[PDB]
Amino acid sequence: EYLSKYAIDMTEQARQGKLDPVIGREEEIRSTIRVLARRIKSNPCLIGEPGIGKTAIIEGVAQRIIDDDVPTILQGAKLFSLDLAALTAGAKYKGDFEERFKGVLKEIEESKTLIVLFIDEIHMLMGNGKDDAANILKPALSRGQLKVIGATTNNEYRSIVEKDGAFERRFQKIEVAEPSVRQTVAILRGLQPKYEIHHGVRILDSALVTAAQLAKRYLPYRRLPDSALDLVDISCAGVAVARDSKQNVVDSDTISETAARLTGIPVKKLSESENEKLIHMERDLSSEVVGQMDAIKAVSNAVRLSRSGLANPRQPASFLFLGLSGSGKTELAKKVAGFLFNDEDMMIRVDCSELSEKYAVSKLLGTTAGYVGYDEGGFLTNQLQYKPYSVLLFDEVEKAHPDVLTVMLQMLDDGRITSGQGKTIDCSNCIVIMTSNLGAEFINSQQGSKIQESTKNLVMGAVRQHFRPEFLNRISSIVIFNKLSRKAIHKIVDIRLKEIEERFEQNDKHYKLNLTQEAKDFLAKYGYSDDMGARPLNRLIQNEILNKLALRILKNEIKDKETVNVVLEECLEVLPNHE
Amino acid sequence: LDPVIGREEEIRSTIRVLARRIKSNPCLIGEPGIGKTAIIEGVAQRIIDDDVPTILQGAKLFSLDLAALTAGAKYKGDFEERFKGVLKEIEESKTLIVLFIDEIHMLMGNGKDDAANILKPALSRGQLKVIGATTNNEYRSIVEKDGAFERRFQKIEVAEPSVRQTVAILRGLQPKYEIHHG
Amino acid sequence: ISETAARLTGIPVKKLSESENEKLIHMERDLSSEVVGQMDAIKAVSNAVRLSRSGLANPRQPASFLFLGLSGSGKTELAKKVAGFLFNDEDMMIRVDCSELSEKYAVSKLLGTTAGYVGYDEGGFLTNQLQYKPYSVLLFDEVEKAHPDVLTVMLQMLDDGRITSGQGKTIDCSNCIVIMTSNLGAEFINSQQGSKIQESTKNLVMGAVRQHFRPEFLNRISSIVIFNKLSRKAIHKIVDIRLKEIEERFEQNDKHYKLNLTQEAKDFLAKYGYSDDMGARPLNRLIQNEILNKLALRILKNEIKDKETVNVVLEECLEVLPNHE
Ligand SMILES: Nc1ncnc2c1ncn2[C@@H]1O[C@H](COP(=O)(O)OP(=O)(O)OP(O)(O)=S)[C@@H](O)[C@H]1O
Ligand SMILES: Nc1ncnc2c1ncn2[C@@H]1O[C@H](COP(=O)(O)OP(=O)(O)OP(O)(O)=S)[C@@H](O)[C@H]1O
Ligand SMILES: Nc1ncnc2c1ncn2[C@@H]1O[C@H](COP(=O)(O)OP(=O)(O)OP(O)(O)=S)[C@@H](O)[C@H]1O
Ligand SMILES: Nc1ncnc2c1ncn2[C@@H]1O[C@H](COP(=O)(O)OP(=O)(O)OP(O)(O)=S)[C@@H](O)[C@H]1O
Repeated sequence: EYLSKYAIDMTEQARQGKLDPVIGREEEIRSTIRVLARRIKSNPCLIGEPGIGKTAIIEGVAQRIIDDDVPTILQGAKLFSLDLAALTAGAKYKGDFEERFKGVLKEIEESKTLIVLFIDEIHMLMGNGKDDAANILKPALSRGQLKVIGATTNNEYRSIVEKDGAFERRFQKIEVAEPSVRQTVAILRGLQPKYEIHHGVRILDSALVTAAQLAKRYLPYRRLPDSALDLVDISCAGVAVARDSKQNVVDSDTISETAARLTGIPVKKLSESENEKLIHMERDLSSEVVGQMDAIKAVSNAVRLSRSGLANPRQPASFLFLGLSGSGKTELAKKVAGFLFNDEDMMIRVDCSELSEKYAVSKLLGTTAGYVGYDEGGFLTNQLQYKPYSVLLFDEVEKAHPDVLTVMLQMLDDGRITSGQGKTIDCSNCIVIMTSNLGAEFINSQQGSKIQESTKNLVMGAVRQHFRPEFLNRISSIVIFNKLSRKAIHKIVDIRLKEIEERFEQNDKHYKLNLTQEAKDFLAKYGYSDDMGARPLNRLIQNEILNKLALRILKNEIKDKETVNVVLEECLEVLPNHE
Repeated sequence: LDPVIGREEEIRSTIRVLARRIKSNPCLIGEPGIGKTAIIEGVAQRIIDDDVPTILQGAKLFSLDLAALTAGAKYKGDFEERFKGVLKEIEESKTLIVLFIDEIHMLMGNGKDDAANILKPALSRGQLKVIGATTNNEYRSIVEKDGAFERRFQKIEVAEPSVRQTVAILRGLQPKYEIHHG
Repeated sequence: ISETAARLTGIPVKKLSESENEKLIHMERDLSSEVVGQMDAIKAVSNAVRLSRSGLANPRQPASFLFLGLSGSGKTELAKKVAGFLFNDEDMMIRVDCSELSEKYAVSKLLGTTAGYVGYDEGGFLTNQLQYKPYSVLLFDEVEKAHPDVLTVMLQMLDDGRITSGQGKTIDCSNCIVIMTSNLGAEFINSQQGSKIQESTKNLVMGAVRQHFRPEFLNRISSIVIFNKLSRKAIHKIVDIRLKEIEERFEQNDKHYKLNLTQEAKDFLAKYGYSDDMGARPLNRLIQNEILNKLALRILKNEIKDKETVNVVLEECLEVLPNHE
C-alpha cells in the first residue's frame, strides 16, 4: 500500500493522457530503457542542465510502456514517481521513515509485475552526509532489484557523487542534451495542441518557430525546452487575457511583444510609432547634441541596426569616441540613453578613469569562490543581468589599465563575459560606448571644425599606439568628435539655457533672460574656447548669470521671470517692486 | 491594505504569467523599496474587485510565512509535513489558490536539502501557482545554487518608478497618511 | 561494446560509422568552406580529430594547439567551426576568457575553490564542464594575457588530462581537444613578407612565443600553428561567406537578400575591406556600414519588405521596393 501513498503512478498518468506527449529524444529514451533492461544495478540516471527535458524523458518512458514500445522486460511494467512524502511523514520514533521507505521498497520488490521507481530531485536521497541516507536504494540496486530511474541537475550530481561515492557506483548516468532550435520547434509543435486547448487559442506555426528562435537569442540563462515554451505559453496566456474582456490567435508578433515584456529587449516590440522615432532619431539627438553629426549618425545606426534585428546577435554595438575634451562625448552617450530609456542615467556606467589592474579586473567581474566577497559583479556582471540591452558607458577607457581593457576586449566580441563566480553573463543585445581624450592631442591643432585628413590619421595613430589592435579591431566604429565651432556654440547656448530652466525644482525661480538679445552673443563670444569644447559655457553661465541670480534670489529681488542683458558684462535685473 | 497606484504593467504581467498552463510562477525582482510587495497586494485588490482574468475570478491569494518551515523542528521532517500539508491544501483547489512567497530566497534551504520539495516539482504540474518576490542580490544567491528554481520561476523586472510616477503614488497614498497622522 | 560505450560516454570515436569516414577524410574540405585559406590550421585540427576518431590518439595527450596569428585571421572562428563539426553545434564549446585570468583568481576560477573557503562551487568553468561533456573543445581566448601561473595549470592539464578540482577530485579530461589562441606574433606577421607566413618570420613568431611562455609549456603543445595573413583572394571568398551567413542569420526571413551585384558588390567589398593587418574584421564592418545600416533604414521606412537589392554608387546602396509606406 506504501507505493500508492508515497508515489505517483506515472504509467497511470500516461494511461490517462495527463503527461505531456513526449517528442523526440529517442536516443535518450532508448538509453534509459536499455539501462533498465540490465540485470545488475539497473539504475539509469538522467543528468543535465535544469531545462533540458529530464523528467520529460521519464514521462516519455511511461508513455512508451503504455504504448507498448518497450522490451518484454518493460512490457506490462508499472512506473512510479517517488515523492519525499514517505520522509515528510516525520522522523518521529527514530528510524520509522526508513521503515516506511523500506516498506515502499518491499511492496515494489514483491513481484507485482515489474515495477520501476523513478525519483525526482534524486540527489535529496544523499541525505545527512550518508547516515540518514541509510540504505536508501543501496542493497536494493546493488542486487539489481527495485529498478530505479533517477534524475537531477549537473550540480546536484556533482554533489551526490562527491559526497556519497557509492551512489556513483550504483547509478548509470545518462547525459541528456538541450535540443537544437529546430528540434525545439518540433517539440513545440508536438505540444502545440495541448497549449491551444488549455488556453483556447490558435497558434500559428510561424509562432512556434518564432518562440524557439527568440528563446535562443534572448533567454540565454534558461534552456530551450523551457524558454521556448515560456514564450509560447505566456503568449498564449496573453491572448487568453485579451479574451477576458476583448482574435484568439498567437502569431510571431504577439510572441515578439511578449518576449519584449519578458526580457526587456525593446527590439522585439516592432511598432510603426517606433519606426518614426528611429527614422528621426538623428533629429532628436541633434537637438540635444550640437554638431557631431557623424557621432550621432554612428550611434543612430547602431540603434536602428539593432531595432531592425539585423545587428549581428553576437556583436554588441561598440563605439569608441575619440575627440577633443568638452566636445560632448559623454554627453552624447547620455543623450542616447535619454532616447532609449527616456532616462539619461539609466545606463550602466563604468568609471574606467579609476582602473589600476590589480583591482580593476575584479571590480567589474568580482571574485571567485574563496575570496573576500562573493557579491560578484561590482559593475558589469550584476548590471548586465538585469538590464541586458542597456547602454553601457565606459568613461576614459584610455586610462584604464591595459589589462582591464582586455576584459572589455572579450565583452565587445561575441557577448560573453563571465563572472568571477563562474557564470557566463553575455552582454549581447546591447550597446557599448567607450571614451578617450587621446585624440585631443591632434585635434587641438584647430583644423577647422570637422575632423580633417591627417588629423584623423594622427588621432588614429595615437589610438593604435595606446590600445592594442586586438581591441581596436573589435570596435564597430571609432568616431572622432569634431571641434565645436562658434556657430555650434550659439546652438549650444540655446540648449543650455533651456536645460537650466527645465531643471529648476522651484517653478518660479526661472528666467525670461533676453537670450534673443546680445546676451546670447556674449555667451557665444566669450564661451568659445577653441579648445575646451562647451565646458566654458557652463562656467560662464554660472559666473555671469547664475551666481548673480543666486544673490538676487537671496535678497528676495526675484519672484519669477528674471531678465538679463549686457553692460559694456552680463547683468541681471531685479524685479523693481522688491527690496 | 494600501492601494496601488500605477504599476499596471506589473499587475498585468504578473497575472498573465499566472494564467499559464505550467510553471505559472512569476517572481517580482528588483531593488528593495520599489514596491514589489505593493504590486502583489495590487493583484490581491484586483482579485477583490474581480478585475482579473478568468483564471483568477474568485481566486485567493495567501502570503506564506516561514512558520510553515520553522515553527518547531523536533521530530525532524515536521516542517516538510507542514509543506506537504499546505501544498496539498493548495492542490485541493477549493478555488484557485495562489501562494505568495515573500522573501522567496528564504525557501532556498541551507544547502538545499531542507528546501525539500518545497514548491519544487509541483510547480511544473500547473497547480500551486506561486508568486515570488526578491532582489538582485537575493536572486543571484538562489539561482546560482538551485538551477531548477531559475527554471521554475519567471522573474518580472520591476523598475523604480519615475519621479512623475512617484508623485502620483504619493497623491494616491496621501489620504492614508492624512488620516493616520491627522 | 564500443557502441555502448559511445552511448554512455558520448564519445563518437567509439561509434566507427562508415559515414564518418567521408566526413573525416574530407573534414578539411568542409572546414575550408567555412574558413578561407588558413589551410595549415585546418589541417592541424583535422589531423587531431582524425587521430581521435580513428583510435590512434594517445590517451595521455588531449590534442592541443596553440594558434598564433593576426587578429581577424580566424583563430576563434576556426575553433568554432571545428566545434560545429564535432557536435553539430558551435555552442557546445567551453570557453575561457583568458583576459580575465589575473593571478589571484584564475586558478580558482577554472578549477574551483578548496573546502573550507567561501563557496564550494568548484569547477567554475573547467571542472564543471569537463565532468559532463568529456570531449568538449576547450577554447582559450588570448592565452598570452593569462597570468603565467594560470598557463602553468594548463601545462598540468595538457598531460594525462589530469586536472585536480578545488575539492580534490580528478577530471582526467583525456579525450578532448584544447585550443589556445594568441596574438603574440602579430608584430612579425605584420611584416607582410609573403602570403603564407614566410619561413624565418615564422621563427620571429616563435621568438615572441618563447619570450612569453616558458619552454616547459611550449614543448607540450601538440602543435603550434600559425595562421596566415589573409590574401586579397581570400577576402573575395570571405566576403561571399559572410554574405551567406548574413542571409542565414536573418531569423525573420522576409528580411533577406537577392543581393544583386553578385560580383560587383563582392569585389567592391573585397577591395575596400582588404586591410593588410586586420584580417577579415573590416569586411564585417563594411557590410554593416555600407549595406546593413542602409537596410535598417529601408526596413524602418517601409521601403523594403523582402527581396533586397544592392546597387553600386559612383559606395553602395539599396533600392526601394514599396514606395515609402
Ligand atoms: N521533448 C519533450 N517532449 C515533451 N515535452 C517537453 C519536451 N521537452 C520539454 N518539454 C516540456 O518542457 C519541460 C522540459 O523539462 P522538464 O523535464 O519539465 O524539466 P526538467 O528538464 O525535468 O528539469 P527538472 O528535472 O523537472 S528541474 C517539461 O516540463 C515539458 O513540459
Ligand atoms: N556638442 C555638444 N552639444 C551640446 N552640449 C554639449 C556638447 N558638447 C559638450 N556639451 C556640454 O558638455 C557637458 C558634458 O560634456 P562631456 O561630454 O562630459 O565632456 P566630454 O565631451 O565627455 O569630454 P570628457 O571626456 O567627459 S572631458 C554638458 O554640460 C554639455 O552641455
Ligand atoms: N506603486 C505603488 N502604489 C502604492 N503604494 C506603493 C507603490 N509603490 C510602493 N508603495 C508603498 O511604498 C512602500 C515600499 O514598498 P515595499 O513593497 O515595502 O518595498 P518593497 O519593494 O516590497 O521592498 P521589499 O523587497 O519588500 S524590502 C510600500 O509599503 C507601499 O505601501
Ligand atoms: N579565414 C577566414 N575565413 C572566414 N572568416 C574569417 C576568416 N578569418 C576571420 N574570419 C572572421 O573573423 C571573425 C572572428 O574573428 P577572428 O578572426 O577569430 O578573430 P581572431 O582571429 O580570433 O583574433 P582574436 O584572437 O579573436 S583578436 C569572424 O567574423 C570570422 O568569420
